[PDB]
Amino acid sequence: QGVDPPPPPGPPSFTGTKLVNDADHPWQPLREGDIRGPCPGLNTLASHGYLPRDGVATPAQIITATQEGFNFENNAAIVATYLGHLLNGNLVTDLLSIGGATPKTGPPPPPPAHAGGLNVHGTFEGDAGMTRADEFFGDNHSFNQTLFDKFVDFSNRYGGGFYNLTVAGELRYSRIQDSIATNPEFQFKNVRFITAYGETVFPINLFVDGRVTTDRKLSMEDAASIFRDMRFPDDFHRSAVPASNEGADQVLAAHPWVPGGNADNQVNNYVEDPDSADFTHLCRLYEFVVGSVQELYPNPTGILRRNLIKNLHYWWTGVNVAFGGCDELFPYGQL
Ligand SMILES: *[C@@H]1O[C@H](CO)[C@@H](O[C@@H]2O[C@H](CO)[C@@H](O[C@@H]3O[C@H](CO[C@H]4O[C@H](CO[C@H]5O[C@H](CO)[C@@H](O)[C@H](O)[C@@H]5O)[C@@H](O)[C@H](O[C@H]5O[C@H](CO)[C@@H](O)[C@H](O)[C@@H]5O)[C@@H]4O)[C@@H](O)[C@H](O[C@H]4O[C@H](CO)[C@@H](O)[C@H](O)[C@@H]4O)[C@@H]3O)[C@H](O)[C@H]2NC(C)=O)[C@H](O)[C@H]1NC(C)=O
Ligand SMILES: *[C@@H]1O[C@H](CO)[C@@H](O[C@@H]2O[C@H](CO)[C@@H](O[C@@H]3O[C@H](CO[C@H]4O[C@H](CO)[C@@H](O)[C@H](O)[C@@H]4O)[C@@H](O)[C@H](O[C@H]4O[C@H](CO)[C@@H](O)[C@H](O)[C@@H]4O)[C@@H]3O)[C@H](O)[C@H]2NC(C)=O)[C@H](O)[C@H]1NC(C)=O
Ligand code: HEM
Ligand SMILES: CC(=O)/C=C/[C@@H]1C(C)=CCCC1(C)C
Ligand SMILES: CC(=O)/C=C/[C@H]1C(C)=CCCC1(C)C
Ligand SMILES: [Mg+2]
Repeated sequence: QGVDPPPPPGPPSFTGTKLVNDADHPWQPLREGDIRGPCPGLNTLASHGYLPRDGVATPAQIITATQEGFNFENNAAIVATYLGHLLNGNLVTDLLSIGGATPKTGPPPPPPAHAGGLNVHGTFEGDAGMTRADEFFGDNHSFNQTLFDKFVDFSNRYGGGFYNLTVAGELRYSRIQDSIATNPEFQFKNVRFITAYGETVFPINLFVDGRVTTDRKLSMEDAASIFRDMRFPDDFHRSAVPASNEGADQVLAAHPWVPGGNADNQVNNYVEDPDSADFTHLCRLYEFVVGSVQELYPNPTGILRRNLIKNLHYWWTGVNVAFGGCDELFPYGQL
């Protein structure tokens, strides 16, 4: 009939570096029915047992896992997790697939809600990723070796053979250009415009060993291990401080860009969207998403309504800090 979803965990008691690739969290191969998706972070946590190995977890489990495994900062964890859950999880069972559809998330919600997992395209997951191809080309979740080869190429050209912040700036812009030129459904606005910059610095801030204090840069071996194999480097120690999107601003400034998309189902036809969220108008992202949730859940009642209200509030608690103050919306009133 359903779960009563608890408020998100706070920060971990211990916030320093530590061994995360340890005896209690061994890499193991996929079994039948195990789910993996477009996020190398969650994928690696699932394959080392920080998350359930089947790739289906509660919001609370995702938050604690991203903190324990990578020292992902608490508010950033709350923003990403409840965003993913509101749009893509099952609010009644309190379960989110880190990939595609699975019976493991329980009885489906009323359409047009889906609980289809992080693989679902168009409101959260979107285009111009580093190691995943645009959904237009048929597969938005699998590792793509051609794209990884470009990641290596750009690390060679701009980072001495390593991925660092200079590489991130160049690669991000170049991936946007690829999508403009080849993807007539290319969209780069709202949630995706914001997340696309953060994702490019997560490899630097979270995938580089926390014992590296200076000149933080990711080897291609470590990159392949995580992005392709869902495996922590040997002896991997997490970031020494909670972290998330530090430096994303510099990535944007290296190649200024404006939210938008290819119009009228044509390539090389990128038109700006002045209504989209951007980095000086973050609250629009909050409003946009609450709107999206209303489209998914036009008239909820009972436990679904109750759990929607709670999850929306949980998300707001993170958003309010991360976005620097947003007026809470109450599309379903109060409890
Ligand atoms: C990601 O990874 C990449 C790769 O590892 C990393 O890239 C490094 O980035 C830093 C800076 O961001 C680079 O270091 C800087 O290089 C600047 C450019 O250097 C060239 O030009 C220099 C300036 O020449 C002057 O003088 C000549 C006359 O000789 C004149 O014609 C010119 O007009 C000009 O006025 C020159 O000095 C330099 O040449 C020396 O060094 C090279 C080795 O690269 C050697 O071959 C030469 O023989 C010579 O010894 C070069 O050709 C440079 O301007 C800059 O200088 C500042 O720092 C010094 C040292 O601290 C200060 O004392 C000085 O006041 C300057 O302000 C500096 O050295 C570095 O080279 C990059 N490395 C590579 C491999 O590309 C990114 O940073 C990473 N990203 C992140 C975020 O970490
Ligand atoms: C892994 O991920 C890569 C990258 O996303 C995927 O490969 C891309 O595949 C698409 C579709 O097959 C390719 O797009 C097509 O490009 C053609 C020409 O592009 C040239 O220019 C680029 C540089 O900008 C070169 O890199 C490239 O080699 C080409 O020489 C166009 O002719 C195509 O457009 C036609 O069809 C569309 C669809 O309706 C129309 O809108 C157009 O008007 C037109 O008629 C098309 O866009 C793309 O170039 C590939 N990129 C790379 C880097 O290879 C892989 O599919 C994926 N791998 C696996 C195995 O899944
Ligand atoms: C906390 C909850 C998290 C959620 C819900 C989440 C969700 C997602 C989603 C949906 C994508 C795909 C983006 C797209 O195609 O548009 C993605 C990409 C990514 N995530 Fe996560 N993520 C989370 C945490 C993390 C953590 C902790 C890390 C790093 C340790 C991480 C690193 C990345 C990276 C690097 C990508 C880009 C992959 C690529 O472009 O090749 N994420 N994430
Ligand atoms: C929506 C999302 O996943 C991430 C948002 C970022 C956070 C958490 C803080 C500052 C910059 C951003 C607003 C892009
Ligand atoms: C913090 C920020 O700028 C954006 C972060 C997102 C990205 C990049 C992918 C997974 C996690 C988020 C959904 C928070
Ligand atoms: Mg993507």
